[PDB]
Amino acid sequence: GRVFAPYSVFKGAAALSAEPRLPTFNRLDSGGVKLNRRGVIMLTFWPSVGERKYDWEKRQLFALSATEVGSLISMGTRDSSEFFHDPSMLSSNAGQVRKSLSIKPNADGSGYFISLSVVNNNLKTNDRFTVPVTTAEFAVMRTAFSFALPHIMGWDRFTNR
Amino acid sequence: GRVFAPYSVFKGAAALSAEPRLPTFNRLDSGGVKLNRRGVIMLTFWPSVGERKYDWEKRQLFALSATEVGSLISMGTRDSSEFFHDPSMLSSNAGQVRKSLSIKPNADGSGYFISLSVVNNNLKTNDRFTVPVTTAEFAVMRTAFSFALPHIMGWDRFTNR
Amino acid sequence: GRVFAPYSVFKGAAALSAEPRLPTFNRLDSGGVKLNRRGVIMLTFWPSVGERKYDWEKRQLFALSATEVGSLISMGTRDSSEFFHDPSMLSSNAGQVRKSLSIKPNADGSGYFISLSVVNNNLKTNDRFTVPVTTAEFAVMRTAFSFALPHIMGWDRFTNR
Amino acid sequence: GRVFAPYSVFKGAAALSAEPRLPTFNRLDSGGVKLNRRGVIMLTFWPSVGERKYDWEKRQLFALSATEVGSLISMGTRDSSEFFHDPSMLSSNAGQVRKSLSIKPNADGSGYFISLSVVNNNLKTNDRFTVPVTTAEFAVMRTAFSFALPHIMGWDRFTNR
Repeated sequence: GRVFAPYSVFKGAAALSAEPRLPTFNRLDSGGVKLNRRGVIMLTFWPSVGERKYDWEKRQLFALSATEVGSLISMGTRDSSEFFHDPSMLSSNAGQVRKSLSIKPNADGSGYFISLSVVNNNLKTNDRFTVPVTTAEFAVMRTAFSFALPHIMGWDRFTNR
Repeated sequence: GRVFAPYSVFKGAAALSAEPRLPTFNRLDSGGVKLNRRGVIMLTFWPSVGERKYDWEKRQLFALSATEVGSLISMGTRDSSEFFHDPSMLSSNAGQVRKSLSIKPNADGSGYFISLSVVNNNLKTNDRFTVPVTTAEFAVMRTAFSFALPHIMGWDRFTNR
Repeated sequence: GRVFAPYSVFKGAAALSAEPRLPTFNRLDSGGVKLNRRGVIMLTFWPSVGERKYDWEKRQLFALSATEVGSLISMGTRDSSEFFHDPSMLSSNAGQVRKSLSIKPNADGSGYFISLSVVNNNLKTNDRFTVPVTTAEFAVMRTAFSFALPHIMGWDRFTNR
Repeated sequence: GRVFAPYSVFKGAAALSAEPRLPTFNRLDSGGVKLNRRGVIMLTFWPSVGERKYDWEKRQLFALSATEVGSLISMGTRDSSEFFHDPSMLSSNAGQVRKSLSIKPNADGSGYFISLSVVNNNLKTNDRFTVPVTTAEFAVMRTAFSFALPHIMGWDRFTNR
């Protein structure tokens, strides 16, 4: 069933990985199949301990929706994006936990910094994992994300077979 | 058999969705299969009643042909398109019903307005559903539509398997 | 076995269609499969007789190789290409028959003219089928051809399945 | 099992070919499958002996990683790349053998030169295979490599099926 093949970037302070998560479908009794739980592109950040040694137990995740992916793949050399996620957004527990993912270009255009910030007011913690990403590394993402977008949207269920 | 996974945009005045409809094939007796009923990318518009509440019963559709899709995916930030459809085009009942879909950019380049106008002289009605679409949302469409184009054209039947 | 789903453009003087032809493989005894007869993108031109009536019996073909496809999909608004094919190229019967396909832009950038010229010195004939192609129509080709390129190259045989 | 369909360029001094090599997976007992041995795009160079006659026995290989592919597909007309590979990189036998692949544009922008240099201090040899590649030929590579990137990354294992 399960499948694992993330694209990973391992840098000085932290490690970064990315993988699609396909949407789930509830087969209706009326016939065929219907899309249920949304697909995303999952990003995982985690800290470096030893030199090129990382603590997988301190990992934090950030799910990119289809639209956030569209925003990413349409970034030029000089562009930035910032996405803001509250796992408990739109309720009383909103504000307790805030995740913000930012993607900023270097002044020289030699790549980007992809940073995940996690503020937890419940646990009283404040984490920031930053991973530099080269122009070529980021090209791999745009291309792979672009490939995966239709799949996470469930559009690959439309083939003439 | 059937498959449902539209990409949807829900805004103030109306909701917008899009999904490929694959072409149909009549298997000839001579052998193989032949393309019959054309594929399109189907757009569905429908009105907002309550706040983020929409009336699916007042929905109107607009089928984009392969060529109209090509026109869409090749739109720059500052481009516009207008497509004109008469469900009874090229007969006496032509003019009775007119659908026009327009896609116009915002002055600031923060996205587009995608509007469906429906004029029915038979029922004496005049409807206009407008849905704003962000740069990123529109990027999702171009990419998904681009992915689907070969499939709606029936070209995916050409794989080495 | 066979599969038919060309993309077609029907204009004043002639009709134009395009479809991939997949490569053939000779399964070696040593194991697996090996690519044999090359894939191409086949273009078919044929004359208009009545208004929107065409003579399929007077059709002429032009096979685009992978590299010619690469040349096509990488054409800008103002670009041209000309391809020259001798069905009996590189022998004594070379020169007997010459096919040249040209793709030229309109001055206004509203599209292209795609023209097939066929000179037969054996039969003493000289044919020229010209078909105007809009910006959007040509966008459909670039996208569909681009999709098909890996398939006609046989690269789709490399999937993780 | 095996599959062969390289894209090949045959020129004056040497021949060049390219083909994806898919990644390998070790099916875990816990369930599903996990990516193991990395995918690459394999380049093979080999010398010309007679006119359009080549010595396959003197071939040298250069494996492009996913990231090197990303660097390639994101090359403009005026760009260059150089990749440096030591088959025994990061050990005592490092430096014994060095492979460098370069891709340089022509002054006129009529294409590129793709050159593999192999220095072997063990055997005391110094080889350089150079193959000119046209704009259109290089367009075929970018497109085919781009198609294959997700497959060599193992992302095609994520389809809704």
